[PDB]
Amino acid sequence: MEAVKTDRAPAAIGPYAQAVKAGGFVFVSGQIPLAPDGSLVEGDIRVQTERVMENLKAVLEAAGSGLSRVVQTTCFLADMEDFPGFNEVYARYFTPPYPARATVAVKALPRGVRVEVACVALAE
Amino acid sequence: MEAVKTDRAPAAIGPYAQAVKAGGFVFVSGQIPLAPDGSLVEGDIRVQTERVMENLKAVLEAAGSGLSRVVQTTCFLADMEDFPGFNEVYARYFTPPYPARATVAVKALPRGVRVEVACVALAE
Amino acid sequence: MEAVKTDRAPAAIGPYAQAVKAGGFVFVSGQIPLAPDGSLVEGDIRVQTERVMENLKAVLEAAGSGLSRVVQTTCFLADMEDFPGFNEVYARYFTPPYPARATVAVKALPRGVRVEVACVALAE
Repeated sequence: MEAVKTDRAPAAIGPYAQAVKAGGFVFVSGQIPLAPDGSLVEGDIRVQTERVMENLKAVLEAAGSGLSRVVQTTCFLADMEDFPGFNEVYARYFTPPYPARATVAVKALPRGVRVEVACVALAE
Repeated sequence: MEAVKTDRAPAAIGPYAQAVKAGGFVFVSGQIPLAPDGSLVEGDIRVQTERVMENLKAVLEAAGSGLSRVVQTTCFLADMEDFPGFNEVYARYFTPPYPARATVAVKALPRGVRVEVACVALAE
Repeated sequence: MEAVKTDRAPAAIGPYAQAVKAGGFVFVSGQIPLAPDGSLVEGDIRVQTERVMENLKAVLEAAGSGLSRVVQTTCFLADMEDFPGFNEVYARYFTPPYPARATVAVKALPRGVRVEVACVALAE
């Protein structure tokens, strides 16, 4: 069990790690639209989702894994209306065999953001 | 890694797999009230939860696993008033040792459905 | 695959187990502010979050692990405003390397509660 640390994604300031390596898997914390320097990337679903995706990418690689190794993702949206644009961008970063997915619209997300994505992947 | 593909459950049309086998586990995508052909199955929770259950059964089986091997489920409902009905049907398909569970009411689910359930089971 | 059972945490009355030991991990059910006897602990986030933590703790120990072995947690809040209080009490129980975390605000939780935390830990 070892924490994943990288300045390529938003720093984990608080009681959590960007990701954890354990038992053969990598557990990545929910990711939101924040550039590495903490700033809040704003825009429609497409813009925010892209930032979310890059963070995942950064966290996974830093852990010696990657997007192609993600087996499960949990996607929370602020509004189901935003699904299409979210899916279109989501489609860009994942590859066959795609990960198992669960998507739901929640009441609200950290910092009024529109999308948060957490996932689990295989390590190496 | 291996994507699970069965026609006895809604086909995964998009950037995801009905489920993926990896690290000794099976990660099943959130299942909703849809018959294998893709059609919406309407009705109260019981009718919908039964469809979701059948879908899980089909996917898990195709992965060379099953309902008795499920260790965790993430249950999302569109309204907590529906828990009683949901739980009733749910108890039919699971067996001791029962899966660990987390249940919540969310703002909205895919295609206006009222129940979505994702799970993790042991591969055989 | 083995279910975890303990009196130091709300008994699992239903189709689920407080936790399941499988494939090297411990899958813990979503815990809410219920004292072991089944009564509801009421108050602000701090008071309820604390019961939840104590619950998680009792279950993980009964499983053969602990709060220090937790790699992932899914935290559901009823109101996002409650986050700070929840985070302040969350930080008391977890230790570096902290778990991967995903936090979101949902429409409602079991029994009108304001916090539900589920997690996955390494078995010892």
